[PDB]
Amino acid sequence: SDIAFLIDGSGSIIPHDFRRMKEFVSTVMEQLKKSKTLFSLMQYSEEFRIHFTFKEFQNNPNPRSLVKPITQLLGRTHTATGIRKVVRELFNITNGARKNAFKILVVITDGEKFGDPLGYEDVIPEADREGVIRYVIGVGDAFRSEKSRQELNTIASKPPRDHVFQVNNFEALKTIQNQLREKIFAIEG
Amino acid sequence: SDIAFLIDGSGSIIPHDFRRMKEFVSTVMEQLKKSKTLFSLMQYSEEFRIHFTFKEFQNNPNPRSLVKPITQLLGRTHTATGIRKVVRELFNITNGARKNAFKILVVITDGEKFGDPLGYEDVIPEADREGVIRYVIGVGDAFRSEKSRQELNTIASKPPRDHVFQVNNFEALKTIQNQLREKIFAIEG
Repeated sequence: SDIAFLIDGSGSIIPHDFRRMKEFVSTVMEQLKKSKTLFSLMQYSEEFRIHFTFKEFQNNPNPRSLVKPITQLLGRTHTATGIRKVVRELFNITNGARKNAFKILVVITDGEKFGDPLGYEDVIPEADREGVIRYVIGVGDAFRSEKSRQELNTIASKPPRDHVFQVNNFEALKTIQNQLREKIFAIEG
Repeated sequence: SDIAFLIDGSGSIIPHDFRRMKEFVSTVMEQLKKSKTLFSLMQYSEEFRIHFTFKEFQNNPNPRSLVKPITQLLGRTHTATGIRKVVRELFNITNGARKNAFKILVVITDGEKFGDPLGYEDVIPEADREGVIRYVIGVGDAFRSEKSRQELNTIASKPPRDHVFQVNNFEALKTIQNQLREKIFAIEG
């Protein structure tokens, strides 16, 4: 499986919480490790950081060492342009993406889209055609309404039930850690 | 007619050349002002400006007035975003835009679209939908290739040779007033 992450780095995430998010990531890529997996990382705000590629991952397969030096971007929440990039750059053959492989994307964000030139309507479709599986994690009191959560469903594969996870704070991501790990295995064996 | 102008305030355009452009815009409005005709102007860069809407123009239908106060923006070139913005906003109902009227857009540019999230694919489609006619003026050296010309052939309506004007510099826009003007009359009487 070609597995890629998209981490929210906007300015509303505090330095200690930005730090817990990074540990979650490192821990999970370990649990999901298998002799044929590849991981990829990208954080977004208004800027867009490609930390490691699938082909670079297989150059230094160290979840933890690779995740360690990552510093926060601090901008605004442009989630669609991010999704755009995951799809057009990371699942690109030149960046080591494998042809007969699965494509799973885990999206973690502590907020609603804002001041993004693109709409989810401009990106999802490209996402489905390329056959990408999206899981969504909505952290904080942002996705607190029968409304903002309505963003999570829009981002995520269907049925919405199985692809969305929302947790009250960054320190609680540990709770959904286990149930995620598994959904991701039923796609292969 | 719902006639609207998309002008390029790229800091690639020297003030006077930007003055001439501004000058050019006023004359065509005056030369084309029928009775039931309405006008709107926006200046686009990395930033975008709603200089005035149809709704306004009919309660001060004076080209020399409105055009006069415009201030250049200098950022980079986001054409596509600009396009999407015309169709989505200028051409909206609360903006003077009348439903039973012809929609006509005149774009003026200095170079190729640089650092823009959206593509023409992102926006061309939705432009045909509500049926906006597009006529593009391209200025100078920037568009003297077989590849730049392409970008011009793209923002136009079909056929492209009757929707495209590839002028040589700001002075030289005075050369196409008749044409641009006569093309826009023929489709109303």
